[PDB]
Amino acid sequence: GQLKRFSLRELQVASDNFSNKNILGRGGFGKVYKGRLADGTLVAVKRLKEGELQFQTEVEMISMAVHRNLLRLRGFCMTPTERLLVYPYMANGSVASCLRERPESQPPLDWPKRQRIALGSARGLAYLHDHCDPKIIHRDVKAANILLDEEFEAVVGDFGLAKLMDYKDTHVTTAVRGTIGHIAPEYLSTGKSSEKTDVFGYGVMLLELITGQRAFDLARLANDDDVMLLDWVKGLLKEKKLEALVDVDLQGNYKDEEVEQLIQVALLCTQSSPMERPKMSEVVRMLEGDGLAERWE
Ligand SMILES: Nc1ncnc2c1ncn2[C@@H]1O[C@H](COP(=O)(O)OP(=O)(O)NP(=O)(O)O)[C@@H](O)[C@H]1O
Repeated sequence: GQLKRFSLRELQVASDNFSNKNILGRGGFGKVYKGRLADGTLVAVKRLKEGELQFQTEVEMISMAVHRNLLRLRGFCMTPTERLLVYPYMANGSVASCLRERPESQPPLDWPKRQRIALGSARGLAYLHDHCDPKIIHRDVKAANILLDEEFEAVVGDFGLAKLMDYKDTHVTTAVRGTIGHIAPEYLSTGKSSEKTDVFGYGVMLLELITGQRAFDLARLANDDDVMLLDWVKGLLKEKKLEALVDVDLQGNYKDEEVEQLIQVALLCTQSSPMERPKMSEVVRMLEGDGLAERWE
């Protein structure tokens, strides 16, 4: 059949009565917990703690959107109290973590793994926008929200802010949330989200993969550096040298032209004009080889 009906308790224990040394982090609608299941499976679970109904959309999503580069929901928990969402635990955690951390001294993401990540994730997003009945606007595209499987393939996760369109091509009016780093200018400006605001987010996601930096960082301010990742990088055209901009942890890897390629893509996706941004399928194409050299003026 599919779609697992769970009973709070039989997942309090799976989370070892939940809290404490089981917190992968404070989520968007509560907290994320790593538990097991009776048979064996590592799951991560979302717990809610106090309008919304944001829950029921994340639940019947499964029934409208499935794809190997999209986190598949394992199951949920209702209860006339608070509610829960259970996704597979992801072997290698977020792209954020793998860049932001790591533990003891675990290794960094090499450049070709970063290229795969950009590709799969765009593939997952392209599918959301183009091959789903109501189109699905994700609304939280960022490195923290791209998860990695055991083979380090990207899966797009956390569908907390996802919206179902229809409403033709444009527009989904709804209040601005997420963090400052990944919000499109028109979005904050006009309170409207759309596929092109995902594109912007995805293009900032790439800047993170390439630089290793957060999108909005006071530590850069602590210097004479831009608080805004995009701004910082555009310290490219001027001050020559990727080198300084490219993630220090890479040294060994990448060929100049490799990175320049991804950057152009990131740049194309974060243009202030939504109309000139690529569609994600165009993005995939370019990651796939088709039509980047001329995409710009
Ligand atoms: N299925 C999963 N497997 C492994 N780790 C997960 C899973 N789901 C979420 N996480 C982790 O939960 C931690 C918190 O992420 P999350 O709280 O969902 O993002 P967020 O709070 O909404 N945005 P941000 O503040 O930028 O982290 C992350 O560091 C993820 O690594």
